[PDB]
Amino acid sequence: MNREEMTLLGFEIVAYAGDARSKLLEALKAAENGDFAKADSLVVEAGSCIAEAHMLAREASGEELPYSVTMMHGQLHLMTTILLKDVIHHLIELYKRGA
Amino acid sequence: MNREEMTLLGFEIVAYAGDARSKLLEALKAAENGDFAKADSLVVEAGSCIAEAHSSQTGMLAREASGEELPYSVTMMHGQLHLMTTILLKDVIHHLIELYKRGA
Amino acid sequence: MNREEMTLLGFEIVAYAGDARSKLLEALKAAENGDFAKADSLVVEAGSCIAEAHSSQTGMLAREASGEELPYSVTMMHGQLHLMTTILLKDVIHHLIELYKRGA
Repeated sequence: MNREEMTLLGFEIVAYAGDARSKLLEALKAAENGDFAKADSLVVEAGSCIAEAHMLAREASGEELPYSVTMMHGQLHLMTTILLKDVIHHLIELYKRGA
Repeated sequence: MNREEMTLLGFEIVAYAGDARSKLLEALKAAENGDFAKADSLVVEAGSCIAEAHSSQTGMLAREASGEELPYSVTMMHGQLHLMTTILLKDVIHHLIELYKRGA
Repeated sequence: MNREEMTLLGFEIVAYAGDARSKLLEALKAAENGDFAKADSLVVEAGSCIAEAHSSQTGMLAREASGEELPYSVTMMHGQLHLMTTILLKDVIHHLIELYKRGA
């Protein structure tokens, strides 16, 4: 690829990751307010955005790939958002048990 | 910008993000110990360090979006990582603190 | 440092971080179920995997700071990415387990 493609790739990822993040934070908000159904529904929607966001093999299939800060920003956003998706069950569960 | 420049900037982001990260973790320790006022105060402080680093990151990304080619730097990558993971922690820290509050 | 050595080290960090990550999430599942001894044991194991990958990262980063131009490595960025986010998970896991323990 060239930088533009890596960059546009970054943006599309930032796009999905940004949506998923919003729903996850909104889910936490819902769980905080006791609306657990909304939280679960918001989490599933976040899961959907993440599903579509989804290099190493490409780099290994030679070398290549141009450095793009936007592309790493997109990956980083996606990964930190997935980390949130991976622990949100517990945050919500702790809210339920607390209530 | 040359690699050295990105590297220096990377250190600057690490300085602010590391500081904010320490404050957020200290706020969790505070909340864990029942000092909710200290916890909230520390988050407000972390937020100020994050805003500084975040606006710089935003500026740098827009430079690339606008066409400028930014050189690769592991230090910059490290700064971005420190900042973004720290931002995530901040985005959810209210919930970890509230949870400690309800049980305490 | 060689480009080969960068990709290699990159993969090692991804492996260690991936290994630590799995244990941390398994640790969360254990705590949620009240298996605290198991949850704590997994976090200790995960911390040991993180330490090895983290010290590699510290050396790699110090090389750039000293003026060394590390070959551009996408594999290494991903190494850094997984490692740093897994460390964030470890910082958060402590509190999630403690909240579960108090709830227990």
